[PDB]
Amino acid sequence: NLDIIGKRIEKIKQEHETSWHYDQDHPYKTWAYHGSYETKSSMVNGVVRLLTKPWDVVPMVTQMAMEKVDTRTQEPKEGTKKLMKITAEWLWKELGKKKTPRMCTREEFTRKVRSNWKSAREAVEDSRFWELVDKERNLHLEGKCETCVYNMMRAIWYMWLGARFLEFEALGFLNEDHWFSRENSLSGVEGEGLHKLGYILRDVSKKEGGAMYADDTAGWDTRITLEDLKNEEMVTNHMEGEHKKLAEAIFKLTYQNKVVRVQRPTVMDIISRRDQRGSTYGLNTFTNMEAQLIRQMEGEGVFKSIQHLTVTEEIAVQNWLARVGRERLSRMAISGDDCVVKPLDDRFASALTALNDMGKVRKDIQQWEPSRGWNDWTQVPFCSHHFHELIMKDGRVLVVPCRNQDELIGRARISQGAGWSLRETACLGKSYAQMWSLMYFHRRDLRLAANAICSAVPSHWVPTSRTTWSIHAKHEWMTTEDMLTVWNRVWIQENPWMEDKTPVESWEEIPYLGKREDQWCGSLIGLTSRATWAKNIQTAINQVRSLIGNEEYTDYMPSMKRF
Ligand SMILES: COc1cccc(S(=O)(=O)NC(=O)c2cc(-c3ccc(C#CCO)s3)c(OC)cc2OC)c1
Ligand SMILES: [Zn+2]
Ligand SMILES: [Zn+2]
Repeated sequence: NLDIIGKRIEKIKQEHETSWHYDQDHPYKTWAYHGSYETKSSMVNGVVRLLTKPWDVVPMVTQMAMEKVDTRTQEPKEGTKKLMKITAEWLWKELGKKKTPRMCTREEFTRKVRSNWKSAREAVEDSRFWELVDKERNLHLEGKCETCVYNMMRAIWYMWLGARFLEFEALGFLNEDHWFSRENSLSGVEGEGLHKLGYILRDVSKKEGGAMYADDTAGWDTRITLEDLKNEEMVTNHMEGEHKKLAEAIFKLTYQNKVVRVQRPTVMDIISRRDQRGSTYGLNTFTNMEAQLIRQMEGEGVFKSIQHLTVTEEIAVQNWLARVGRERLSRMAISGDDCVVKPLDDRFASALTALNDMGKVRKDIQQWEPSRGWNDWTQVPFCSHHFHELIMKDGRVLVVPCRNQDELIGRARISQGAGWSLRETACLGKSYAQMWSLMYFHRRDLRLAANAICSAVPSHWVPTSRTTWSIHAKHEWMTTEDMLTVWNRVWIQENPWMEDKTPVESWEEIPYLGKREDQWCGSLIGLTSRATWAKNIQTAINQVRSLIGNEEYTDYMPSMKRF
């Protein structure tokens, strides 16, 4: 307890000696309280809103712009703990077969910050920051920590740049070298991209099995146990030398014994705990892959009880893993806490003992109620999307991503942060428009609104900011290259599920969902407000061009049949 975290608490105490006190009436019960000290934007994107007038009266769009971490998860039973250890050891070996753990560099970290002190850009350029990094790194090498403290604000657990670099240096390889790519992990989807997720679910559906299960865990990061953190730590067994010690330091000193600061009505509390995850992707994917294989084992009756595992059962588990483990991994699509599983049959639905005992209690369902599966891959939820099968005029088949259209419009109408110029606002509007042209072209209102935004924003202005922080986004729309060329590269040329590589010559060859399907997924097609908007779109485009000024514009509307 106090030995590993003491040095971090001491520094905070000395830094705030004047204010430092032990508040006897604090609201902590699961977190260890140490002391407290005294202490001290969802903006609308006007370009997008002006070009999406019918949605000004749609509440689901307009409303978008307008301490549940102090819980304890019971220690799993001895059998669950054996199941997790056997599975985690097996899974790290499968993952390491074709990959080599390595340290990530200052140059790679600098390359990241230079894309995505008052800024990380400022600190990374200053030699003194790297000297502070050196002092922290040398403490880690002898099993000590002084500055790796989380700053809470779901709750986002921030960290100082140097603590982030040390974490990235030791464990960045998991993401940088694609350990959870579908090729390497079989269940993983890291590096795939939203436009491949649909084809992966259709491939999973081709397997013989029961329904497709896609159970959400209620607050996954709070359900990460010490047992999970210890099982994830086993990746150090595949490392050597300096790398091995640095990674063991991140796990033991910053993950298994964290020091967190949080503002309370204004005091700053200094709390600690051995479990939970600060809200990485790779480690959540690993542990979810492990938890879902164990559920598959239970469904298949590999073991009878979680309370304890029989001498023979432990062998049966190891035999199951060597015999069918990889095939069972391939029945899954897992991205952190997001999962889709197509098990051997429907016994999985009621295989809930190990799942609940691991702490991965399902959301919006009673603890012992059997899961309700999906009978069609096109109905399955995955990473806030569902997927449609679209047949092109030429017979080729696209598998496209989709979500309720109000969510898409509501999000594009939001600008995050302060001090944006009209040019930066217009350029973020352009990033959303090009993202829609690439991913959601099949939605009538979005292809129209996207062409309107691209017609209203100066043609050579470069898309800015980001439309999403999703790890599934590859940002192909962040360019001034013609979007028909980008569409052909993404959907035809580089698409492995597309055998015929004939390019598309116009947007008119690119299909939409059926009109009724489009309305079902939130289209305003058929409404009077929408017909007026579509008919008078040049007027809305001109209003924005007039606000931006005397610039060079292109009319993208005639790429559509009606225009
Ligand atoms: C996570 O929680 C959030 C909460 C609020 C806001 C937001 S957000 O606006 O920042 N993002 C999303 O809502 C969102 C976006 C995507 C993608 C879009 C385009 C992609 C591609 C490609 C090809 O290169 S990927 C995605 O894809 C699965 C998943 C997403 O959400 C789960 C996120
Ligand atoms: Zn540290
Ligand atoms: Zn849809």
